[PDB]
Amino acid sequence: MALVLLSFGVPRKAILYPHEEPSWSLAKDIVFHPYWMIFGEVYAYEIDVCANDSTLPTICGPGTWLTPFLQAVYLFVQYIIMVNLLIAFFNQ
Amino acid sequence: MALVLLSFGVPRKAILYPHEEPSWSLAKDIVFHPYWMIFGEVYAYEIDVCANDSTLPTICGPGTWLTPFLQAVYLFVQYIIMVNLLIAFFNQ
Ligand SMILES: CCCCCCCC/C=C/CCCCCCCC(=O)O[C@@H](COC(=O)CCCCCCCCCCCCCCC)COP(=O)([O-])OCC[N+](C)(C)C
Ligand SMILES: CCCCCCCC/C=C/CCCCCCCC(=O)O[C@@H](COC(=O)CCCCCCCCCCCCCCC)COP(=O)([O-])OCC[N+](C)(C)C
Ligand SMILES: CCCCCCCC/C=C/CCCCCCCC(=O)O[C@@H](COC(=O)CCCCCCCCCCCCCCC)COP(=O)([O-])OCC[N+](C)(C)C
Ligand SMILES: CCCCCCCC/C=C/CCCCCCCC(=O)O[C@@H](COC(=O)CCCCCCCCCCCCCCC)COP(=O)([O-])OCC[N+](C)(C)C
Ligand SMILES: CCCCCCCC/C=C\CCCCCCCC(=O)O[C@@H](COC(=O)CCCCCCCCCCCCCCC)COP(=O)([O-])OCC[N+](C)(C)C
Ligand SMILES: CCCCCCCC/C=C\CCCCCCCC(=O)O[C@@H](COC(=O)CCCCCCCCCCCCCCC)COP(=O)([O-])OCC[N+](C)(C)C
Ligand SMILES: C[C@@H]1CC[C@@]2(OC1)O[C@H]1C[C@H]3[C@@H]4CC=C5C[C@@H](OCCC(CO)CO)CC[C@]5(C)[C@H]4CC[C@]3(C)[C@H]1[C@@H]2C
Ligand SMILES: C[C@@H]1CC[C@@]2(OC1)O[C@H]1C[C@H]3[C@@H]4CC=C5C[C@@H](OCCC(CO)CO)CC[C@]5(C)[C@H]4CC[C@]3(C)[C@H]1[C@@H]2C
Ligand SMILES: [Ca+2]
Repeated sequence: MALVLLSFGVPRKAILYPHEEPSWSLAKDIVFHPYWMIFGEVYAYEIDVCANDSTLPTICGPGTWLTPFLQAVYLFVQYIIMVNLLIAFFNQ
Repeated sequence: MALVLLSFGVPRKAILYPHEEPSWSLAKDIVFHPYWMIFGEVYAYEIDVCANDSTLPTICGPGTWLTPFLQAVYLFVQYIIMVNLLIAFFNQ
């Protein structure tokens, strides 16, 4: 469940913030939001940052149409496959 | 789980945005929010768009009182029937 988190957090922080000098924030923001997604916080007004309902209208740029797909793939793994593999673990 | 998504996404985008010329946005918005609902994002201030607490006070029009019902029916299927059919699948 932590590979999948960084499988998703590294492409997204790369696709959305493509001017980042080296920083320690690149160690939180590849791990931060993808962890709070496991608990149902979808950051729905930060998907599709080019949309009109966005809290992030400044992050709109080339390639930022890819993150809705990556996240679709992400939660299907982190909320349906894997977090319900735990449930089946404990129950058995 | 993808019929139910479009069983719901097509009536809602038809009932709420009834002036839409042909567009590629009609291929996202019939699939977008009904997918993030499966993960607990209810878009609670976008149900009942005619209400006073709405983020969508401009979408108020004829027929838009139907979407709270469709969505009630939707999540009962996509969060109680079907997403707990997975759980029972994996556990067994
Ligand atoms: C043994 C079992 C292992 C356990 C797990 C591994 C250990 C956990 C590892 C975590 C990675 C390390 C994170 C800290 C990195 C330094 C951050 C920093 O310096 O600045 C940050 C500040 O913000 C913070 O310091 C907040 C604390 C970090 C968030 C922790 C997330 C935990 C949830 C996820 C955990 C799941 C991990 C999933 C696996 C990958 C950001 O930079 P800044 O610019 O200073 O901030 C902006 C400030 N400003 C606006 C005023 C300008
Ligand atoms: C399923 C039933 C539902 C309907 C289906 C219908 C299918 C028909 C689909 C048709 C897609 C092609 C038409 C869109 C292109 C028009 C141009 C455009 O808007 O470009 C946008 C890019 O947006 C994209 O490129 C959109 C994503 C394209 C791929 C679609 C998924 C592949 C099919 C599924 C397979 C997936 C694999 C699954 C893996 C498991 C750019 O515009 P913007 O976003 O505003 O950003 C630019 C902003 N800026 C200029 C300031 C920087
Ligand atoms: C093998 C397994 C199959 C997997 C599933 C099938 C594949 C997935 C199918 C996907 C349908 C195709 C979607 C893209 C269509 C083109 C969008 C476009 O061009 O414009 C859109 C841009 O926004 C985007 O491009 C965002 C990318 C799509 C979001 C996908 C959501 C995933 C969740 C659902 C996944 C579950 C699917 C459930 C089944 C139905 C919007 O229009 P615009 O005007 O260009 O943008 C506004 C910008 N402006 C405000 C600045 C003006
Ligand atoms: C359950 C226990 C709780 C209580 C029960 C009590 C029951 C009593 C029921 C009473 C219903 C009638 C009262 C309202 C009619 C007055 C007109 C009105 O307000 O219209 C509004 C529409 O809103 C409606 O039409 C409301 C929904 C009507 C159907 C009721 C549900 C069916 C019963 C249940 C079975 C379901 C089947 C289940 C399937 C599985 C219009 O006003 P607006 O919304 O502002 O939109 C207009 C905006 N505009 C003017 C700008 C365009
Ligand atoms: C049956 C299933 C079929 C679906 C399969 C996928 C088929 C579709 C594949 C690819 C779709 C590519 C076209 C969509 C983007 C168009 C808009 C655009 O360029 O937006 C932005 C940049 O966008 C880029 O720079 C994207 C560059 C090409 C794709 C990058 C790699 C992703 C694909 C890797 C492969 C993934 C394969 C995944 C396989 C699972 C900005 O817009 P612009 O236009 O650049 O400039 C401004 C606007 N203007 C110039 C108009 C004024
Ligand atoms: C025991 C079970 C009982 C329940 C069963 C259902 C029974 C109840 C059935 C139907 C309720 C219809 C009345 C409610 C709407 C009134 C308000 C209204 O018109 O709002 C808006 C438009 O609304 C429309 O234009 C709706 C037109 C009629 C219904 C459309 C088909 C939906 C029902 C299909 C069948 C579904 C069957 C489902 C069965 C599972 C706007 O208001 P207006 O007034 O038009 O204009 C403005 C306001 N003014 C003029 C006042 C200034
Ligand atoms: C198997 C896993 C693959 C992924 C991964 O774990 C192992 O690989 C690790 C490598 C790490 C980076 C290494 C070095 C630096 C340089 C530093 O520079 C401070 C400069 C300045 C600040 O202002 C000083 O003043 C910033 C942090 C950064 C980029 C690391 C980020 C986290 C990364 C990407 C880790 C990531 C989680
Ligand atoms: C079994 C399932 C039943 C439902 C469904 O899947 C199969 O049936 C599909 C038919 C699709 C539409 C067909 C043609 C177009 C025309 C295009 O026109 C671009 C015009 C302009 C843009 O500005 C060019 O410049 C816009 C998209 C649209 C309306 C499709 C949307 C998605 C739809 C509704 C699909 C939907 C998910
Ligand atoms: Ca939740």
